[PDB]
Amino acid sequence: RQWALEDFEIGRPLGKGKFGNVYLAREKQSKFILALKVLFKAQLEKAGVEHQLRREVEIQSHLRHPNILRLYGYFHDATRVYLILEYAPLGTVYRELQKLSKFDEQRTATYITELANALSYCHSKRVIHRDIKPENLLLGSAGELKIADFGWSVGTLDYLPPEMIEGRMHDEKVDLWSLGVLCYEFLVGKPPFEANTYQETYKRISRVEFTFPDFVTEGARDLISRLLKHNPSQRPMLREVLEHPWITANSS
Ligand SMILES: Cc1cc(Cn2cc(-c3c(Cl)cnc4nc(-c5cn(C)nc5C)[nH]c34)cn2)no1
Repeated sequence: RQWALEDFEIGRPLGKGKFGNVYLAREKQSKFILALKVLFKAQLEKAGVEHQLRREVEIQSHLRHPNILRLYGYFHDATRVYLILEYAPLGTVYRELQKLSKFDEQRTATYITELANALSYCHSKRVIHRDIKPENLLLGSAGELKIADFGWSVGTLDYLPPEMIEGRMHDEKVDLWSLGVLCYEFLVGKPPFEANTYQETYKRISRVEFTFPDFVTEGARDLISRLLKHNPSQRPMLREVLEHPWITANSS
């Protein structure tokens, strides 16, 4: 289908930054509510990285999973490019983590399970999302977790694996790492490697240096230690993750 800007009525801005902005949009002749991520070619030619975007569009267009934000279609005028995305009713995991300060183990273990199912789906298609962080985690009408953008899929350091930040070439286990980083943050409120400088964060991720606050339970600490280790090969498969005792005992 061929789209134009004059097919959508533009509404409330949901998010800013990254040389583009998303507005809550309702299409006119069927009243469909969707999110319209609007990037500008001027700022994108200066970035000069349509490369992964055209791929990300292709990546996300035919990805059909209930825990992945569906991308409907693309179109553009001269100066800007529109990505027509599914609308997430309940917002981001980021702001909700911001408000609750921390998640109790049930909301956390549930969030992990949904991520794994979405990743096991992406891993079934040899897709690696790389940039998994709370900012691109969204919530559906039922409040289900939904993975968002794949612009950096096939910088900001905190969720990137040791092998990835150093130069050795990734594999799909880099999401197992990111999963481990997410689980920690959900329970603590902060990333395991969060630092004050890039050069310093880089070291902590490289030496794998993190410590558990005293309120994080034993079963929790176990799963995080298995996911967040230097050697990718001995990291669990998403199967082993879902069937983790602590995951099973708290997920729903
Ligand atoms: C460029 C660029 C990236 C972003 C990040 N961003 C994504 C959203 C977003 C998307 Cl893609 C889809 N559905 C959303 N629903 C919300 C939302 C709902 N509530 C109640 N509050 C918010 C926020 N955000 C969505 C927003 N930002 N922005 O520009």
